[PDB]
Amino acid sequence: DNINEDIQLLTDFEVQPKCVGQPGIFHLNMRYRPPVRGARINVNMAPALFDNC
Amino acid sequence: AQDALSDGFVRLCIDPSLNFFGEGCKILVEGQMTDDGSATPDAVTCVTSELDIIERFGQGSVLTESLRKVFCTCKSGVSVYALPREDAAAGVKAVYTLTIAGPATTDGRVQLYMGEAEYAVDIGVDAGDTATDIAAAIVAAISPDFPYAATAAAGVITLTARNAGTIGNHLSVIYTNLGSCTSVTPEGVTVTFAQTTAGSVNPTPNDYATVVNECCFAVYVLSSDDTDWQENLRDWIRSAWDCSKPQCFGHGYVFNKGTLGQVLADGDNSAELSRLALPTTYPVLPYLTNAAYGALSACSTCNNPELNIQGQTFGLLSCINMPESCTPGWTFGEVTQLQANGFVVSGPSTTSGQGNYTSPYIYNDVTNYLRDEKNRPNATFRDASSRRLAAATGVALAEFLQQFNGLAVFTKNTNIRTGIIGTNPRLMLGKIRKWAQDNVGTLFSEFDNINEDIQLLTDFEVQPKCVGQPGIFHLNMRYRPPVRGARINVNMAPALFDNC
Repeated sequence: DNINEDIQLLTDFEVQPKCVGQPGIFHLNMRYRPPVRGARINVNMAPALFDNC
Repeated sequence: AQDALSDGFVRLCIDPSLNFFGEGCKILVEGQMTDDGSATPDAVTCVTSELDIIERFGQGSVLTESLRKVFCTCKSGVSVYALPREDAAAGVKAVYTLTIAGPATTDGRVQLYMGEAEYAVDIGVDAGDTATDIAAAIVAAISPDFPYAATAAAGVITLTARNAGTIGNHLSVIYTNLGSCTSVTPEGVTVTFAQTTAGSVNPTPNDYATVVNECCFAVYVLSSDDTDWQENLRDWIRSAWDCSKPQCFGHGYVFNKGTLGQVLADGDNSAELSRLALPTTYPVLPYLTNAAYGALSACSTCNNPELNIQGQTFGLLSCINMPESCTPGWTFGEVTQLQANGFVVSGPSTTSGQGNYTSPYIYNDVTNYLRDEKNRPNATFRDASSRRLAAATGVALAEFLQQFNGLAVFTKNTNIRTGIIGTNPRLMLGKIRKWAQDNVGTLFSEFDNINEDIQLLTDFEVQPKCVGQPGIFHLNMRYRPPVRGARINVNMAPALFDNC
């Protein structure tokens, strides 16, 4: 949808309070869309027999 | 030595003084601990992480569970302090009897919401299982962290509170499987919940002055329903907010579970406590919700003191999960009566009959403060934001004024020469006004008149002639703090006509 807003990387400094976050710790949030299984295909056949309608 | 350092022309020092960690979120969780724990009672101890909770404060104790909720709530907090308490000498453990009758004739699932959603059990009952087998299965499925030791006896499950006192009197087992369309409860099996004995004598420590002498705590969480113990904590935090000695502020978080009359009677004019009004039919163990609320408030203090722990976004106790119901705990009449009398009301995030779990969120983030020392109904400390933010403002102004400590003070006409560590009341007031104007939109609102709102007087123009002492100043600051934001009365007026 938006790879820029789906994957975010923050340091531990911008997640934890002031002077509490530790250096070298990162927080990666990834909002991805995996393939789905595919459960049912509801097919609705509608035979058309008329030519002038 | 090492080349370029051996001749002593370059002398090198490392100075690792910048990179020291700040404390963090100073929340003191107080509650009873079981004798299985290794912690020393009546002593404030740092709790580093959720790992040592069971070892230190007992397995399934009240303090263990409240600390588990405090750790689930805040981000990665390690500055959680605990204050373990011993059970009263003559304390009586509450005993509930979950009696099961059968036998089951059809298969099914037996789901039970005991305590919180973390403790729920979900067993599979087959056809022909006697009540004994079902009780044994439920006991074997009861989580060990559940603050109730479960023993099966001929189909009756005796749940004995791990901690003596009245704190065990708030267990609500809900057979959240009846009438379910998805999970079909077995035919036969009948779950009944009775409480054969009540909790009794509670701890009344009253030793905060000694245990927490000057070790300040932004948030005190009390995991007891005893109003005497809550009153002792209230008196302590009130002393912490006292002009007499140097204030190092705090704010207490207690709950009051009962009927509307009982909850309102348990309240007083305590600006120091944020009383959490819980209905009699409250499913979650109350100290868990109280601990989540206090932990959220603390975890805000660390970041944004002006934030109000309120609403589905900022006051959402996502760790707590209670089953959804159409009966809304407090009716809106009771909600208005509680919010009127300075009580924090909490409600389900979603209402439904589908029987999911919902996280309670805080309706109003207020203290139990309604009226002044003249009883003069006042609004200074109505909000928990107000206490948190008055503390933050006092500390920020004090840390700013500390820069005038040590400086020699000249008269307000002297133009201090350069290189002289000195100042005069005029420069002091100018710097204070600049500080206050720097905190507009961060700590105050704007200033009606910053010149007439912030005044600095020497002790000579306050005291009588030749009575004032040199070097003593009186600073009056009339600021406007951010307000909480309680209600938005929206009045929709649809207009359908074009020629009117």
